[PDB]
Amino acid sequence: SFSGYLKLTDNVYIKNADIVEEAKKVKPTVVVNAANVYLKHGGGVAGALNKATNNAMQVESDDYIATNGPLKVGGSCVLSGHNLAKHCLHVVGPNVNKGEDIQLLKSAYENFNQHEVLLAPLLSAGIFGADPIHSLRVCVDTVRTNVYLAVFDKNLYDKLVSSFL
Repeated sequence: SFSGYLKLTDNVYIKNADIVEEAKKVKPTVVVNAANVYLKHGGGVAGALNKATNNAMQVESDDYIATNGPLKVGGSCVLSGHNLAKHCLHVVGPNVNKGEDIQLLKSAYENFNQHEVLLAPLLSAGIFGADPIHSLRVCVDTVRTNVYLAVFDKNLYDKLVSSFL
């Protein structure tokens, strides 16, 4: 199972780790992708997860978009986890670098409640522009299922743990 995580609450755990390396190691039931509405996995966590699947995630995602259309900001879809997990829960957090409503971050985290256990990044953090400290607070106040957060940056991981209320 998940190893080396710091317990933040009854159900939220955190580790300084590369979510791709974490997914290949654990092969969890669910890995969360920091997706955009178009499922265009170009950069950040999405680009890294997609590159690990040798682009199979993008091929599957384009077929999903052709059939269903784009996701909503705050929404999600369950697709294959490929070589990383059983499933990938593609969750769209608001991208503040596109003027998207930061209040949608709670709706985005509510998608995690449909899965008993997940390996996940902090939603809307990184290239999505939101404050990662705010994202972690929304995560612990919204997610009731068991969430194992992988934070790539060591310096951000330390700031998140040392400032956690």
